[PDB]
Amino acid sequence: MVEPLQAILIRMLLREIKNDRGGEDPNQKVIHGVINSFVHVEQYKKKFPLKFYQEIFESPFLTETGEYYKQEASNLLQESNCSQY
Repeated sequence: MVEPLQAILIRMLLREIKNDRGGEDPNQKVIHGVINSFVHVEQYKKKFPLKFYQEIFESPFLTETGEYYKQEASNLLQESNCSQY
């Protein structure tokens, strides 16, 4: 259910979080239930219970939030001085 849908779940999870960064408000409860499922799957793993959560979601998330704020950092500097930046 997750691994065959990995290429479509985090493809649009990063879309709705990026939609949240744009200003609009997505469904909070649905989002948090999906993300918490990624760590609750491995609740029986004695070692590395967050390994699935990091490798499937967090690492694509940090990469996505990396090229978004770098896009945002270059967006703010054009029309804002350091006083308001």
